[PDB]
Amino acid sequence: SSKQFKILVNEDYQVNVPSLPFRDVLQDIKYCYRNGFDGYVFVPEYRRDLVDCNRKDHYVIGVLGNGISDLKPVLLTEPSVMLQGFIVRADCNGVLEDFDLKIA
Amino acid sequence: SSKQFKILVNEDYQVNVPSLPFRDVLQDIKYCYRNGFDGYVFVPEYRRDLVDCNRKDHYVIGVLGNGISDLKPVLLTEPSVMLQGFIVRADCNGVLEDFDLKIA
Amino acid sequence: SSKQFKILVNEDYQVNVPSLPFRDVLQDIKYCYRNGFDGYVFVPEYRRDLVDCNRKDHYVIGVLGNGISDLKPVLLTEPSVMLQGFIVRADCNGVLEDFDLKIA
Amino acid sequence: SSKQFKILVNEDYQVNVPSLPFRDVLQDIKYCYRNGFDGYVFVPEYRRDLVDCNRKDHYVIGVLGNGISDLKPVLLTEPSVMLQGFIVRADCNGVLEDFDLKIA
Repeated sequence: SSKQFKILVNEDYQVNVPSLPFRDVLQDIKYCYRNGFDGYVFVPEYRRDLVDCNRKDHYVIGVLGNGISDLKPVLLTEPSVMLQGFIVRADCNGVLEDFDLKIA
Repeated sequence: SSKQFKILVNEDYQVNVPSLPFRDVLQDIKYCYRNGFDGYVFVPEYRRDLVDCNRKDHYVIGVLGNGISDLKPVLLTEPSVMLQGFIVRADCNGVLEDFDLKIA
Repeated sequence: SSKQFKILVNEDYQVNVPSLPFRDVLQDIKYCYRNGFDGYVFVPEYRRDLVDCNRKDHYVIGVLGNGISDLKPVLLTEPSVMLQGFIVRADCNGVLEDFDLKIA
Repeated sequence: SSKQFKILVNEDYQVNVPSLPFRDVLQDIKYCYRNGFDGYVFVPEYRRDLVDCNRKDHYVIGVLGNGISDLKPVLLTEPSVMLQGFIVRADCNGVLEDFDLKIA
């Protein structure tokens, strides 16, 4: 029903990340659910000002919900109180942490 | 390293809940990690207004962190940006949801 | 399915209103859906400051949702972005307005 | 006095939408009030970040007021506390919901 992943958590580094059309992010979420999140970092919602992006009308991976989190494409302006953070393509340093995630 | 639990999520009902000395909540967390959370509900932090308690100076079970969550005694006024919600003893209804938790 | 109602809208007057247990507000919602809202006023969420009650752990009628609104018991601290306002027992002045409502 | 409509509600998808001179939106509101809102979506005000347009000095259909809502041309910058959302021409999916609307 869900899967555990190790993901690098970025709470310190300003990053400029790629965004993609909705259907592309759906596909990349499915890829990462199968293969893991190497090449991505998790930015907690409370550090969202670390994330810059050139096409903010396009999407990044969102992590949403209570408990085991759902993954779905979101804008960086996503205002839901259930937003945990974003999983974005970046090569900065951080702290590897354990997540438990499912596809929305 | 962690354990999955099904916990009733309460986002609708006001609950008056017991708080306890810090050391007692530590023991209650261990018991619940072993035996499950029947009779408790998870109240997300954005609905902290739902939760009231007798002893402002005593603690409830806090759910903290990014990813798989840590369990630790917290005050109901805990301001940490890492606070996900509370697990409190209450008899109200809710929605059963999956959690992945570890002892802090 | 839903019903249209004329309801006095209060955007100006401070009101002290009764709050009730959840089950009681459910019954009051059903009564008002059958018989109308005379004796109540609608306070829009943007003037929620106008409403006070002596039991802040008890409920009033909430008006929520997009389009035809749902009616359900809420606390005066209800933070949902879907909250339109409250329907509360009060005898103040206001502007009579047309609503379209259904029971949640 | 008013009419009920089924309208696709969009809370998920970024939409680049046409904006028009004020007088043209007046006429489009009249047409849609007669013929329905097929091809349009309702974006709630709390997801106004989803909507972009080319001419930010030109207008879209605004949904305003307490209760049965008024339809009136607005800018996407519309600051009124009575703004419920926008009805905009867009291709995306959504959730069909019932509305009760009148022309301002």
